[PDB]
Amino acid sequence: MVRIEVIDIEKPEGVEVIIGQGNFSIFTVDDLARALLTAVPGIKFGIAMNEAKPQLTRYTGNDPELEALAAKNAVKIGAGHVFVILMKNAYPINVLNTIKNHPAVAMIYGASENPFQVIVAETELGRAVIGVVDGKAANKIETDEQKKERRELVEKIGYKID
Amino acid sequence: VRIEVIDIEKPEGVEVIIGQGNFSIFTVDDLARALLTAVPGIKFGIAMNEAKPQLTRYTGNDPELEALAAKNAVKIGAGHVFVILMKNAYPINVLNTIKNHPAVAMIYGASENPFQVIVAETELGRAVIGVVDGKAANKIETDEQKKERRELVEKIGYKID
Amino acid sequence: MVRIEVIDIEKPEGVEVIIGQGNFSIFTVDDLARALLTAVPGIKFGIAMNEAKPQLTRYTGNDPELEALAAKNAVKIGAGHVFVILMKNAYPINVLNTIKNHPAVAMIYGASENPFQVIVAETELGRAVIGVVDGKAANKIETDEQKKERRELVEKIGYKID
Amino acid sequence: VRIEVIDIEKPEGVEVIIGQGNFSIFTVDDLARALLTAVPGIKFGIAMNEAKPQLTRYTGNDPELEALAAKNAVKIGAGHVFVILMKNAYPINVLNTIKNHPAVAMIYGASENPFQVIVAETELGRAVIGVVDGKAANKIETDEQKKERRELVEKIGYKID
Ligand code: NA
Ligand code: NA
Ligand code: NA
Ligand code: NA
Repeated sequence: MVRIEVIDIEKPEGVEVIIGQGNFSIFTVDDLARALLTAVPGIKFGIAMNEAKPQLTRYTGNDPELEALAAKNAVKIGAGHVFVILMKNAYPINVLNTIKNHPAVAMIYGASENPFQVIVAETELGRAVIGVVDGKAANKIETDEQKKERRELVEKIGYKID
Repeated sequence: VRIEVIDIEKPEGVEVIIGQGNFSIFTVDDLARALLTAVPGIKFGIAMNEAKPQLTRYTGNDPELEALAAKNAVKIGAGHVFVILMKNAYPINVLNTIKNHPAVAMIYGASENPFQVIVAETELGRAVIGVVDGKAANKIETDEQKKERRELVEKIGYKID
Repeated sequence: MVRIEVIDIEKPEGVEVIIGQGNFSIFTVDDLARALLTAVPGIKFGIAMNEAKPQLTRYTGNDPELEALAAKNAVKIGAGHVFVILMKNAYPINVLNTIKNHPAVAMIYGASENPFQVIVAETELGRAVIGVVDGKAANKIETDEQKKERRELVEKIGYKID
Repeated sequence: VRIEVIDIEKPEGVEVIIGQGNFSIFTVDDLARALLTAVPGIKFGIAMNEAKPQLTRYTGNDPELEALAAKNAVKIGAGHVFVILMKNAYPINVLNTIKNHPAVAMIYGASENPFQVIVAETELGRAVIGVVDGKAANKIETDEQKKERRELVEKIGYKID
C-alpha cells in the first residue's frame, strides 16, 4: 500500500519552517535545540521530532507557541525520525549549516517562510516524507531587468560591503 | 628571531578574531560576504595582509571597525593574516562560517578579552606565533563554581524547555 | 594611513609639563635627568622617554609620583624619541635652556602648567607628535589697561630690581 | 705694572661671580633681570664698572648684597668688570645664564671660597689678571677619596632613580 497525502504546514506569517530527517529522536530533539541556540542570539523556536518505537512526537525549544505548533505539525506528518523546526528572529541562511552539521541529522528536506506543504506517503508500516512544496512554482525565466532588480534588492537588504 | 607583542586595539565589547588565510584580494571581500550570512545585523570590519605588494586590504560594513581592523592587521603585518572586529554577533555564531571558508587555513583565536598577538620577525617577513587571549587561569574551579557557571549559562539564554 | 588623536596630559595641579623630541633614549633619559638637577636646587621631577626598537618607555627622576605619571603620559603618546618631563619646585623659565642645550635634544614642543594636550598622528609605522594645545586659545587683544596690569603683576611676582 | 691683591668681602655662604662685560649702564640692569630667571627666590647684588665717567653702577634685589657688590667692584676698579654676590642659588644654576648674556665677554670665576682678585694697574686704568679661588690643591686624591666625593655628590641631591 502507498497512499499519498498533502499536509499544509501550519505556521504564523513571518515564521520560518525547516523540515528534516534525523536519528535518535530522544537525544536529538534536545541536542539539536541546544545547537540552534548557538546559531543566532535571540533566536526563538520550537522543534519536534518523531520517535517510531513508542510512536511519540517529542518536542522542546524556547517558545511555548512555536513548540506547540512544531509538535502539531510533526505529529501530523507522523513519519519516524522526521523533525520539524519553527523559528523566528533568525533566517534559514543563519542556521542551516548548524543543522546539517549535527551528527544525528541525515538531511534537510527544505526551509523557508513561503506557504509550505509536506507530501507524505503511507504504507502498511508507517509514513514517509516524499517531498516538500516550498511555495508556488516558478513559471517564467527572469529578464535582464529583473536580474538588476534582485541584485539591487539583495544589497538593500544588507548584503553589501564597503 | 625578533619577537613583538602587539596589543589589539578595539572598543569595549567588540569581538576580535585573528586567522591565517590565502588569496587576500579575493578572501578579504569573500569572507566579509560570508560573515554577513552568519547573523542578521552583524557589524564588522575585516582586514587581510597581502605579501607581494605588502598591502593591508580591508572591507566590511562599519567605518570605524574597518579602520581598526586595518590598523591592527598592518601592525601585525604577517602575510595572509586576517583580522576581524565585530559586534552584534558572538564568535560562537560565526566561527564555523570562517572555518568553512575555502581560503581560510586556520583561526588563531576569538574573544572580547584584552587580546595580544605575539609576532616573530625574520629577514623575509613576520609570523603570528601565538595569541594571549586575556589573563591566564591560575585556579581550578571548585564544585560550587561549576554550579555557578552552569546556572549562568542557562540565565544567559542557553536553556530549553 | 594617518589617524590623528588628542591626548590629555595627566598631571597634578601646579605641576609643570615639558614635552620634547630627542635621541638616544637609553642614555638621554638618565643624562637629561642629571642635567635637570643642575637647573634649580630642590627641583622634583619625573622624566620618561620612548625607545623605538624595543618599543619601551624608559624613565627616571627623583620623585616616585611624577616618575609614574611621566611614564604613563609618555607611553600613551608612544611616539619614538619623545620625552616627557613633569616637575615641581621649578618653572619652565628656569630649565628650558638646560634642556635645549642638551646634546641629544632636538627640540621642545612646549612647556607650562595649563591644561595640556598632545596631538598625535599614527601611521602604519609608528606615532608622531604633530602639535600641542597649551591651554585655551586667546581670542582678544589686550587693552592698554590690561597691559599696565600685567606689567605690575610681573613686578609683584618678583621680577623687579632696585 | 703695579699689582694689587683684592680680598673679596662677602658674608659666609654667599657666592661670588666676577666677569668682564660691555655696555655697563645697560648690562648692569639687564644681567640682573636675567639672573632673576635662573632660580626662583634668588637674592643678589650686581655691580659693574663704567670707564668714561669712572663710575661703579649697581642694582639687584638685596640692599646689603648690592652695597657689598658695589664696594668690591669699585675696589677692583677695572672698567667693564662686573661683580655678583648672591644667595639662594649656586653658580651651577646661573653660570649659563651669565655666559648666554649678549654683553658678557667672560667669567673670571665663581664660588663661595675665600676669594681674591689680582689686579694690575697702568697709567690708563686697571685690569683683572686673575682670581685666587680658595686655597691651592697640593695632593692628588686617592682612589678612596674618589669614592668619598662620589658618595657625597649623591648625598647632596645629585641622584636619580
Ligand atoms: Na522524495
Ligand atoms: Na604558534
Ligand atoms: Na607639528
Ligand atoms: Na689673566
